[PDB]
Amino acid sequence: TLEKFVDALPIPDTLKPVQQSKEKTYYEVTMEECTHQLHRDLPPTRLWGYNGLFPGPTIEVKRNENVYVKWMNNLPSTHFLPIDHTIHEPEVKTVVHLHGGVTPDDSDGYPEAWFSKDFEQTGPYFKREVYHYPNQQRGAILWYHDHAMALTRLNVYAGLVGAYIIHDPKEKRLKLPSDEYDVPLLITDRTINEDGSLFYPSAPENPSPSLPNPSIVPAFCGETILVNGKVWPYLEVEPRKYRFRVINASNTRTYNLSLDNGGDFIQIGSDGGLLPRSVKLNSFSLAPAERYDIIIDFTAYEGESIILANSAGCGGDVNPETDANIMQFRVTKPLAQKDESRKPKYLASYPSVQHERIQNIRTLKLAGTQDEYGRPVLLLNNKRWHDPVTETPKVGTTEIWSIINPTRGTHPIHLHLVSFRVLDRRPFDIARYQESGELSYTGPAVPPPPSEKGWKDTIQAHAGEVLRIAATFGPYSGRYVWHCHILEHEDYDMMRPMDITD
Ligand SMILES: [Cu+2]
Repeated sequence: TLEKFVDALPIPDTLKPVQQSKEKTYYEVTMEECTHQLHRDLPPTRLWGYNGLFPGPTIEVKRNENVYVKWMNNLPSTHFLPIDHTIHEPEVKTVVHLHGGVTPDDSDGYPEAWFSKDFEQTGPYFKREVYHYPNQQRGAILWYHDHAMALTRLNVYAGLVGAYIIHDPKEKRLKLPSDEYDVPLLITDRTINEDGSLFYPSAPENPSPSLPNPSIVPAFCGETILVNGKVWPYLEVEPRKYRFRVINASNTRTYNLSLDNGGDFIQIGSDGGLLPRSVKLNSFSLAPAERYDIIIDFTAYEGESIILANSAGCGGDVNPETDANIMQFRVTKPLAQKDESRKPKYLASYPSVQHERIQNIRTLKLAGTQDEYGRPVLLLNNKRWHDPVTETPKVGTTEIWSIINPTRGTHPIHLHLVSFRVLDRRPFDIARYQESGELSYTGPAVPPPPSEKGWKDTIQAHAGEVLRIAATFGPYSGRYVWHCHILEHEDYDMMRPMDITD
């Protein structure tokens, strides 16, 4: 296996606007096939990258900054990963979703608003080439990635992911670590062939001859872990406080992170922004598309090498020599200045200060069926993506969504547009629910832990539990989506339209 910790962690450069004035900032980002070396001992890997970079450039904006991004497809007309034509026109379709963005619907990256190279062909919901992000929302770590219908798992795996940070100047007074000391960590698992090329399965193992070829698989677990486009990298840090924006940009894999010197993380933020109170943690779970905004204090660890370790399995127990490792910090960089940063306990208002009336309660089941080839098709409420819309909240109203998961694993559920509150999780009798549809609880409700007392947009719905969240659907109306963020599930067919009506 590749030798761990021999390449430095790349820090993606911050994108510079093509045009900028007090009234508007305009960016251009072009999707290109490109080659980059992913590890010291591999030949360069062919990838698809935003501005030909993997990951894409980090975009940084202010709260309320009037931003435009023209996302362009300059990719080849043929894909390089295995396309399964039986699950759903040009072969290569792309569209960019700013994950976490409070965004007008035609700029949200709807799966059917895709475009081919140079916008030659566009999907039925395409309206515009240049996307608009008003950023009228809390400071937070967002990220952007491909969202095209039936191809998201392939386009994202090819390398189409990047970070986007909204800075709210009202938070500057908190003195959180900043600038060179505020570093995004985009984690992506991959399997790489000897010749350096990416490997993505063209079918399940044990391929019944009843399967199409290629065939979609229900989950992808990569053999190697990359951070910011390098396999098991190291980062040299100064012995002081750093802020890390940790993003899970993997197709399926969930991580459970810790530090091998027993140090703590101080969580300061979740998907939707700063938590009301900082939270000291020895470990945390991070499923696909979730973000943790954390401080690590290396002050007392000068000279040490500390591994950011992983204990979550993917298709099996973790292997101590490979996927149990994410990256290595080396506390060997001399201090450039006094550490004037802080790790305050009091960070922001509690979401619970809000007292919205509950307009509606929706009950949603995570289910599925089996196709003519014997494969599982995962479905939200047993509806297909193409079935008539059923999730139709009224603009400005607040709803409780009750997500029932009778399946064997966790599904990370993402709602577009909004961030929401976690109310509680409660275990139920699976067999009974499956036989009769009756929901019978086997224990009391459990309120969220501190890490989930703030705002979330992608939320783990564990097996054998009902998860309740509360969301206010606004400020925009229109057609969005909600879906599982295991990409292999999303593309077949665990995604539904969401109409916020006026
Ligand atoms: Cu799922």
